[PDB]
Amino acid sequence: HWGYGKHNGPEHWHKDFPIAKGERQSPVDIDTHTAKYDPSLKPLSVSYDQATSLRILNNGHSFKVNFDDSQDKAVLKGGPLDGTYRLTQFHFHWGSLDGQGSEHTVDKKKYAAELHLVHWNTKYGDASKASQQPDGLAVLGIFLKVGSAKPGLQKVVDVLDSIKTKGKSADFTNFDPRGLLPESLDYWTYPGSLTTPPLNETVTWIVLKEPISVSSEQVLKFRKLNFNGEGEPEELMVDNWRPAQPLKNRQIKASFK
Ligand SMILES: NS(=O)(=O)c1cc(C(=O)O)c(Cl)cc1Cl
Ligand SMILES: [Zn+2]
Repeated sequence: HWGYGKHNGPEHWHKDFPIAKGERQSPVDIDTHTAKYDPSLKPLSVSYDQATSLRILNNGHSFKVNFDDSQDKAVLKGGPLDGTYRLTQFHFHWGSLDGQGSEHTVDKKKYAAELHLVHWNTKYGDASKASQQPDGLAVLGIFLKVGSAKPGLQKVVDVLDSIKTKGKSADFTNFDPRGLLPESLDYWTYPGSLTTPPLNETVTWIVLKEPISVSSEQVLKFRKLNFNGEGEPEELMVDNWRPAQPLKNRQIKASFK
């Protein structure tokens, strides 16, 4: 029932998900002048060499690639994290135009899209249990700007016409998420939430400073997806982003400079 339209969009979500007006909601605006360099952050470790992708799916609100997380294959450690977080899926948020699409903003600037690599704390055994714990999830967020093509994204864009409508899935094995990362692992970090219902306040956000560049042709392919199921009125899947939420009593910490 929830979505991104006038009648079911982010301003409505609080009726079914009252935590929408909570104390640690995401996304937020990252005020780069107010964020404090934190010398106690350990190096961030993105270890994706053994990642095992499975399937790609149109879920009616985004498209998602899932991974085999039955063992420690692709993990995130270090930075603000304690222990080991396993990669379970990635998805994206994007706009109708190149100047909007991202969920996080940087001094109020919106990027064309945002990649979320979703990970869960292995001390909780499974992703369901992890998603109910204050330190259960970690999302590595990566901004996309339009410019030069991103080669490591092209395999994703080329399969999207096989999952046009809600509920469609396709095989998506042997995909390497290392091809989605920028050069720098400089980041901002803060405690927050899922940006989609049920908006659980269980996420350590790690947002990279350096965007990746993607071509206009790559982002245009994202905008050909549909929110609707096959044989319903066609509604293009665009502007599937939640706007910035109040920071409230939270500090954003920077890993750099
Ligand atoms: N946008 S987000 O906050 O990364 C997020 C989205 C989803 C979703 O698939 O919609 C899930 Cl299950 C978990 C997280 Cl953590
Ligand atoms: Zn997301």
